[PDB]
Amino acid sequence: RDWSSPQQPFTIYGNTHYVGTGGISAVLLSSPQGHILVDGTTEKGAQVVAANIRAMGFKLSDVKYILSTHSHEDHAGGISAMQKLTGATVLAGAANVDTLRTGVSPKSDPQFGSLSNFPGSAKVRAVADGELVKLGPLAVKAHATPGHTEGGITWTWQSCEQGKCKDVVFADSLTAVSADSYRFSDHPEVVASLRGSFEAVEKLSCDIAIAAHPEVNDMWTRQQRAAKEGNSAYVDNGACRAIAAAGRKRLETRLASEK
Ligand SMILES: O=S(=O)(O)CCS
Ligand code: NA
Ligand code: NA
Ligand code: NA
Ligand code: NA
Ligand code: NA
Ligand code: NA
Ligand SMILES: [Zn+2]
Ligand SMILES: [Zn+2]
Repeated sequence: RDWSSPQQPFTIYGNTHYVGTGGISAVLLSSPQGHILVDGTTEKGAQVVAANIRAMGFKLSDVKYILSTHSHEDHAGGISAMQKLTGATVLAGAANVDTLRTGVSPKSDPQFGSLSNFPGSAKVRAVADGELVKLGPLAVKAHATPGHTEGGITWTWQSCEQGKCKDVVFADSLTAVSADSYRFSDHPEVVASLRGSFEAVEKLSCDIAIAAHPEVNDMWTRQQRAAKEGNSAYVDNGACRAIAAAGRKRLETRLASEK
């Protein structure tokens, strides 16, 4: 379950499908009008994402938007390739837009250096905090969740299965992790952002959470159980609270270990 490993795709809930790798989340939100893909995984994972979308019985040319959580290589490395395969527009938080266009992080990024560069993407533009991305029946809201990077966006929508509608959250990473030489102790505004983000996330309406790192909300456990109990296995409305709490506890640990 490394970041580029093949993973048989599956429906999470209604028109929300998992089409990511074994280690990195990507989600296809489908409609008879076209689809929104969230994240591209790694540069080598892109070929997994593309194969997974086709295996779910969709066409790459029907993907009209690609949404980015944040611009690290493990989530965004595959986006240029996916953009080229789909023709999509790529949406991202203002502060990550340039990284996606060039594939080069800013030196403000906790993992500048620590992760390599990756292919730059065409057809990127910024979303605003609060902005609604629309496509036919689909409506996805951007929520600014900076800190892990400056332009992090957590994305939300509603999916309905057999008349039962749930609030889905694709949770950007809330983790105080970095290059070995980067210190969160030396970047108080990054720390403050993170703290703001914990709070934003734990307030979200959150029936189904998909974490950018899928095991952060137990994806593989839930998915095995979905065989037995159906897609209720993914539903758990404390999930966003737990992700935020984990982030918060991780930050406190990190700051201490630094000093
Ligand atoms: O989680 S890792 O810091 O290993 C990858 C970047 S989000
Ligand atoms: Na696969
Ligand atoms: Na399925
Ligand atoms: Na399933
Ligand atoms: Na973003
Ligand atoms: Na959940
Ligand atoms: Na069910
Ligand atoms: Zn990251
Ligand atoms: Zn990551």
